[PDB]
Amino acid sequence: SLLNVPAGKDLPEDIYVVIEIPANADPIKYEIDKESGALFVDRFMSTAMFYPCNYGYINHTLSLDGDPVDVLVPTPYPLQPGSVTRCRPVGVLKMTDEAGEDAKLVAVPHSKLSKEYDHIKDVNDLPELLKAQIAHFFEHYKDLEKGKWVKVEGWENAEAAKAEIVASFERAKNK
Amino acid sequence: SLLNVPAGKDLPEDIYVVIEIPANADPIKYEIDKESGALFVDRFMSTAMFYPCNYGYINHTLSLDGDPVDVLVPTPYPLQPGSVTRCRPVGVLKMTDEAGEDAKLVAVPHSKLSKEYDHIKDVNDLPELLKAQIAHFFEHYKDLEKGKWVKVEGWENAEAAKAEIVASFERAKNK
Amino acid sequence: SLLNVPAGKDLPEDIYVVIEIPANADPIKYEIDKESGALFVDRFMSTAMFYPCNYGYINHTLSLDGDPVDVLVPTPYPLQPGSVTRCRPVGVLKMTDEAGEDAKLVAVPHSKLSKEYDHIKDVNDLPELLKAQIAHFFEHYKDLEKGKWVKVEGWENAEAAKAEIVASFERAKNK
Amino acid sequence: SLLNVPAGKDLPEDIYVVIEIPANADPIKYEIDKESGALFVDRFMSTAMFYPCNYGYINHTLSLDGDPVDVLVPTPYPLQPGSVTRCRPVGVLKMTDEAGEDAKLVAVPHSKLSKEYDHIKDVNDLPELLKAQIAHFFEHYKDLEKGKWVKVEGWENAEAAKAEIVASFERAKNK
Amino acid sequence: SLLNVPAGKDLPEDIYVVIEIPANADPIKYEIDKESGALFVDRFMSTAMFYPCNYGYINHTLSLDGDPVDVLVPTPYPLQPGSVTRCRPVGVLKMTDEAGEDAKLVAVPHSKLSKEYDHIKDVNDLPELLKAQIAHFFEHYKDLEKGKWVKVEGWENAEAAKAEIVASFERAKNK
Amino acid sequence: SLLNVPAGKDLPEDIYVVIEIPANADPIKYEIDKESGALFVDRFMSTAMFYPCNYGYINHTLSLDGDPVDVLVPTPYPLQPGSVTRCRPVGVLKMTDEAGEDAKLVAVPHSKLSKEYDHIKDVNDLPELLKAQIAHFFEHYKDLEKGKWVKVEGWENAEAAKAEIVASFERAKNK
Ligand SMILES: [Cl-]
Ligand SMILES: [Cl-]
Ligand SMILES: [Cl-]
Ligand SMILES: [Cl-]
Ligand SMILES: [Cl-]
Ligand SMILES: [Cl-]
Ligand SMILES: [Cl-]
Ligand SMILES: [Cl-]
Ligand SMILES: [Cl-]
Ligand SMILES: [Cl-]
Ligand SMILES: [Cl-]
Ligand SMILES: [Cl-]
Ligand SMILES: [F-]
Ligand SMILES: [F-]
Ligand SMILES: [F-]
Ligand SMILES: [F-]
Ligand SMILES: [F-]
Ligand SMILES: [F-]
Ligand SMILES: [Mg+2]
Ligand SMILES: [Mg+2]
Ligand SMILES: [Mg+2]
Ligand SMILES: [Mg+2]
Ligand SMILES: [Mg+2]
Ligand SMILES: [Mg+2]
Ligand SMILES: [Mg+2]
Ligand SMILES: [Mg+2]
Ligand SMILES: [Mg+2]
Ligand SMILES: [Mg+2]
Ligand SMILES: [Mg+2]
Ligand SMILES: [Mg+2]
Ligand SMILES: [Mg+2]
Ligand SMILES: [Mg+2]
Ligand SMILES: [Mg+2]
Ligand SMILES: [Mg+2]
Ligand SMILES: [Mg+2]
Ligand SMILES: [Mg+2]
Ligand SMILES: [Mg+2]
Ligand SMILES: [Mg+2]
Ligand SMILES: [Mg+2]
Ligand SMILES: [Mg+2]
Ligand SMILES: [Mg+2]
Ligand SMILES: [Mg+2]
Ligand code: NA
Ligand code: NA
Ligand code: NA
Ligand code: NA
Ligand code: NA
Ligand code: NA
Ligand code: NA
Ligand code: NA
Ligand code: NA
Ligand code: NA
Ligand code: NA
Ligand code: NA
Repeated sequence: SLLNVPAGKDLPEDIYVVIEIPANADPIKYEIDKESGALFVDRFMSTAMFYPCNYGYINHTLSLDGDPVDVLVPTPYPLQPGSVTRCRPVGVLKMTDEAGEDAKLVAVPHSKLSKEYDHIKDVNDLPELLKAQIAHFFEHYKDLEKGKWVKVEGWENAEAAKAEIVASFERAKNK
Repeated sequence: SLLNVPAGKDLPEDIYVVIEIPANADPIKYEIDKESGALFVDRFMSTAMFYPCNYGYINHTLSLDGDPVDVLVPTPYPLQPGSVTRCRPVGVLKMTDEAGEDAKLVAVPHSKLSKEYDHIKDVNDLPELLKAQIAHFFEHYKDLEKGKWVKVEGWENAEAAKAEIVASFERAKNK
Repeated sequence: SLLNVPAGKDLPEDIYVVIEIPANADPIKYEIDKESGALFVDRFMSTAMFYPCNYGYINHTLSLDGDPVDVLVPTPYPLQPGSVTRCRPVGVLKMTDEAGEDAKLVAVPHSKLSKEYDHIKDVNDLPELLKAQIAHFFEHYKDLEKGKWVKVEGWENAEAAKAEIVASFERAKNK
Repeated sequence: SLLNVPAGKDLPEDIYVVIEIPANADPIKYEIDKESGALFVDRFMSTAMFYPCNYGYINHTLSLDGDPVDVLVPTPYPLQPGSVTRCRPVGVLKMTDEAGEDAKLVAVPHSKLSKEYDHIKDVNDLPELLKAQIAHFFEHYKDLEKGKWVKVEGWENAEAAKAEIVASFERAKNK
Repeated sequence: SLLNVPAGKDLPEDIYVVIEIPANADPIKYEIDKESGALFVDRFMSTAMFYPCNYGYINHTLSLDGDPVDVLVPTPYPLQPGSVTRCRPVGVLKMTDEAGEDAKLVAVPHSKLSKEYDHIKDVNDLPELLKAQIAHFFEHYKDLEKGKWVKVEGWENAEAAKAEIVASFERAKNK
Repeated sequence: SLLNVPAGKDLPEDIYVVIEIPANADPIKYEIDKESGALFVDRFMSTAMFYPCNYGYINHTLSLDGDPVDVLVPTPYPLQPGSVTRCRPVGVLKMTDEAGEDAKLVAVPHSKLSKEYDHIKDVNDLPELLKAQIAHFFEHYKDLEKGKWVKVEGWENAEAAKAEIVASFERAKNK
């Protein structure tokens, strides 16, 4: 099952991300169901927005929104929902939503998958346009869903991302 | 596994549908294999037709064609094969095929996924064009497959759909 | 050429819309060039948004942004850029942008193309979700493009849409 | 303009086909407008069917339905609406519809474009499945459009196709 | 799980192939992970090439590259990654790569799925273009990945393919 | 017509490129016909390769292969065949093919369309992977077409690209 995938080969620098939503896809918000491992439709998004990157989570982690910690993974081509990608964290967008605090990690494909992202070492190496698109997306994607809301609080660096990974891996572990 | 998804949160009004074939897709007829939970290609359809809605089944049900009961789910965008959608039954197309009687339920995305279909309470609220397309599809999609055939017998309302769900949930339960 | 297509068979109730951008497409903002009739890339949109409907213009009209008046056309399936669709106006989103006032008409496929939209007679017959998505789109799609901006000013009815069509058809005519 | 493309390099064996509808596409029935050369939406098809091959016409020809003669062109990948393909006729499906008699030619990509279809010399060399799909399509695609109808009358060989081409090229020529 | 799918209904003539990569897809090289059954991104291919056919493996087999034996499956439409197709072997491209010897079987959809490939009995019945495309693909797809390499050694017939299947099914069985 | 588009707003630094083939598309080699302006299928490519970037030409130029000079344009999303993009030359891949010498320019979207490529000033600023993919593509895409061949001769800088543009604009001008 997708429930039995590790958090990573060597957390926090070498992680696996389970993809739920491909980059640039139709506005279907899929989420993996914890007990079955199946991809469920969480909702049909109301705004005419798309995720700027592939979107998923790190297995065996727990955030403060009651879900595994969330990751954006830029790739040259969109990934399949339910697939798993080896990546390296490079930054994090801090934010809270209606279900609790809910950081959005950015992790790039691992060097072994591709050399394309090897030059992205830290958050300042991400394209400004991409970071700005990601922030705008999270600021606005819930604008038409009553009872769903966001506070975006800014970008933090790879060490912050890594600290989040470690802390979420510790959370699910005695939870 | 997709074999461990419930029939629904509160059958028959609140169901889960496992999707096998997206709306408006290529003519590959996928079916979930009961023992592995995998998506198998059942066949390459011979007619140049597509399913008017996403197509799948309710887990832990049994129809008279030896398969779980079949459901059509209209959505704004096609769903992924193998994904699961929470829905609400609104009508049923009665029909029989070569493998035995084989009703085609229509269920719309649950209000929690989207408000888009909340106005569809019963079968008369479905668009006439959509119902007519669905009936035509089932009347003709097997026209070029020898030994596969259909008798479409007309549309019935949400209570009939719900009765079918309950009865199929009872069938698999002592089968 | 696409420059020689009429404004419509019987303006303002029966119009032709030249499509520039399909619904639910990649964020490439195409515009027809007036002198060549070719589809040019105006820009690569910076926000992660898509047009909720097909988007184009009525030929031989002139708005206050120096362009033909702009139209959104809902369809069951996205249209090809450069194609032309016969439609019927049903409402208008009033708004201004950096290039001047710039109304966004909504027109549905003509009955002769499809009966699907015949029940949409006026702006109140459009789905609330669709109208809300359209307004949100225009409110936010320029949020990351410096020097591009929007003031959305609300929805008006089919007669207002029709008055706009007539007035823009008169503008280009002694311009 | 697409109005100025020849009927072919050497009719009837070497023709050009202007494509209006790609194979396996969404059910949007495009038609080139004779006076503008633009692709217009003729209608949104009501049945859940797709064209088994790319579909278009031979320029500077005239059929008995008031339109240029119609051609199906099988290709390995769907063609773009408005593109032009060099082909070789191999057979014809005879049929009439509401607008008058309306043969459906089949022509394969010319050897110069690809060697893939060089083995298809005549109608008996077309796959049986493809011919059967084409006939079924034309038998049924108008089943839900009132006032549109078809009589399919069977397959004829490459010489018959070629005779049709010549005769339609003569028709438009003193018409 | 995809790990519990059989090698086939009646090996070697009747096999199941688990698909990892669809025909004509984006250059994402997916591989099923043996212990989780999940689809992992193995790498982002560096060359601008696509697989000429759907690509996957026979479960419960073991090749000399440490992986299940690899199969190409031509279909009329691309298959979903993670789906399973019943097929019949018709030939094999012999080759070695950096991970060891690594034959590429070709197997066509079983007659029960479609009659389309029933005329392909042996390797000489495959289109020359398709075989040539497959060989060229394997000759060149690793050209830009350092440390990945190929020696293509030519085509062999259905009996050779079948012998490979049997031998790989025996290998994993006491391994 | 696409024949009446300028070479550029201010050649050679500010050019327009007419797109014939989108990036990452199916292997249909379209070419604009000079006398009609229509997109014709030149051929169905035999290798399983795709263009790494959008591909087209500069109007009103003439190369030594008897065609307008050829340009690759990287974009975030593939462009429509027949569309026109404003760009800035940054480098050139020198090469000859069977029809004569045939340089492949690389030009990035103009700053006015997007700021994404503003950091690419010269050929050394292009990603190494992209340049390597482009060279490999041209080295191999004709490998299965008899009588079509290539000699790739290496990368040259933006000034070389610009000199090519100027010289081709002069060639068509007294030709
Ligand atoms: Cl773990
Ligand atoms: Cl930002
Ligand atoms: Cl249950
Ligand atoms: Cl009906
Ligand atoms: Cl007019
Ligand atoms: Cl609104
Ligand atoms: Cl002619
Ligand atoms: Cl037939
Ligand atoms: Cl087995
Ligand atoms: Cl070969
Ligand atoms: Cl010029
Ligand atoms: Cl290079
Ligand atoms: F989450
Ligand atoms: F079933
Ligand atoms: F405009
Ligand atoms: F016609
Ligand atoms: F392998
Ligand atoms: F060229
Ligand atoms: Mg959630
Ligand atoms: Mg999450
Ligand atoms: Mg959240
Ligand atoms: Mg979350
Ligand atoms: Mg079945
Ligand atoms: Mg079923
Ligand atoms: Mg059935
Ligand atoms: Mg059934
Ligand atoms: Mg503009
Ligand atoms: Mg406009
Ligand atoms: Mg504007
Ligand atoms: Mg405007
Ligand atoms: Mg017609
Ligand atoms: Mg016609
Ligand atoms: Mg007709
Ligand atoms: Mg006709
Ligand atoms: Mg491998
Ligand atoms: Mg393998
Ligand atoms: Mg290998
Ligand atoms: Mg292998
Ligand atoms: Mg050429
Ligand atoms: Mg060229
Ligand atoms: Mg060339
Ligand atoms: Mg050239
Ligand atoms: Na998309
Ligand atoms: Na909200
Ligand atoms: Na489709
Ligand atoms: Na049948
Ligand atoms: Na899209
Ligand atoms: Na702005
Ligand atoms: Na399609
Ligand atoms: Na009819
Ligand atoms: Na593809
Ligand atoms: Na290599
Ligand atoms: Na593609
Ligand atoms: Na060659």
